[PDB]
Amino acid sequence: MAEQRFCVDYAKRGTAGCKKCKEKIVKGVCRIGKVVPNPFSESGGDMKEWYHIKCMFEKLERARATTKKIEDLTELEGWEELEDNEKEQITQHIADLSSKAAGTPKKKAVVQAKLTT
Ligand SMILES: [Zn+2]
Repeated sequence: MAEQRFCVDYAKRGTAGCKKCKEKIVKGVCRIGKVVPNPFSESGGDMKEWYHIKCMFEKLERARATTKKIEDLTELEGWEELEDNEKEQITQHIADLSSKAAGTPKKKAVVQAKLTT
């Protein structure tokens, strides 16, 4: 019994504490909604939560490899509403989280840049 539903939506109004981090989702942040059935209450059948772009993608890097979630940039209900510019930012996360395509094997890479305008 493995049923998992994921959706893509953008923040519209109000702030919500994202899961897996000490932050909140405010207008201007894109979040994915995961609808899973919880075997505990009868009224609360399936619940959905919003995540950040690094929190949801960071969980995949730590989650087990045998199971994969969210493949490519066209396997979720919501990316169509997003815009081409915003879609490019989401594709970069999967390319950095997956990497290794032809000749670029890299592991554990972090950079700290500070620019002011
Ligand atoms: Zn977060």
